[PDB]
Amino acid sequence: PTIFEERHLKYISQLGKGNFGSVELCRYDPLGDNTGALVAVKQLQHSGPDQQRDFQREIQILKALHSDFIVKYRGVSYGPGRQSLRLVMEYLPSGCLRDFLQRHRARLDASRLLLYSSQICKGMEYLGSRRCVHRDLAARNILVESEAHVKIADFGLAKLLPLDKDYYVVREPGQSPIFWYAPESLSDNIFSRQSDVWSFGVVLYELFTYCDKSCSPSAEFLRMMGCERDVPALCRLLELLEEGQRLPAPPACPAEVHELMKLCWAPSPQDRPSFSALGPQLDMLWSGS
Ligand SMILES: C[C@H]1CN(C(=O)CC#N)[C@]12CCN(c1ncnc3[nH]ccc13)C2
Repeated sequence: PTIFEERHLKYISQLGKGNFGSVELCRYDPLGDNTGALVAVKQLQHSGPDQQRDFQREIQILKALHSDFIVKYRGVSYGPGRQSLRLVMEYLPSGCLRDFLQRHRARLDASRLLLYSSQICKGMEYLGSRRCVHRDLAARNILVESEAHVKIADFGLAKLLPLDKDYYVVREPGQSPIFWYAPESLSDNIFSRQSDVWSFGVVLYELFTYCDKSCSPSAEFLRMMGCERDVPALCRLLELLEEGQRLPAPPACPAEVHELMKLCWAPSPQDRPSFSALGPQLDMLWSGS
């Protein structure tokens, strides 16, 4: 089905929350005999008309995307009175990549991490071909379909580029993931496929740190930033990035991967590699392990 009856979506548990949305595990059980399939259902919480209109666009974006590396749209569910719109997606029980890395570091090696990186990259290349900027590319928004298959799986901040420009200025309520954001996103609120490339470099750092919280992007940058009176956190972050400071090479991270990170973190967006150019290099590295 593409329209799911709200009364047949049986709530099981929370799967996650981010920005202004929440995703819940539900069994779509039309017969009520508890035989239906599990689905992931996203909805808004503490949201006004602005966020509701944004959520409708999020649905239309995900509905239009068709990639082995992008979570599958299944349909929508309209609450009573068509007042609480819900987005129904395939449920990937292995969960998000961040949690997966923190649980299974011992049995994951560089080749497997490079495979994930390659698949994320191909997903992002596809998004770019649809003129879609993700704006929230991070390990917490990647799902594990299987041991050797990941998917980009949250689009709460995603935007479609205008037809006349390859960038988009976005100023919206909520806390930004500033430690994944390129300098032009931090300062000018500009987002593009090349600002996503910056975030992808941070994702590479996350994967080869196994999303260890002690050396996460926030922990690392916050140590570099320090704390100065009348110097807001955003300014200190912009300052250290302009000075050339970057997240460090994760221990045991292959030198080639660290080089790619640094290229993704070029100061100016036009100087960063495209996802189309990163892909073949990641495939080569995964073939060399
Ligand atoms: C991808 C991350 C981001 N997030 C949020 O909930 C963020 C918000 N709001 C999840 C946590 C785990 N999630 C899922 N887990 C299993 N299958 C799934 N299918 C569709 C989604 C989904 C979603």
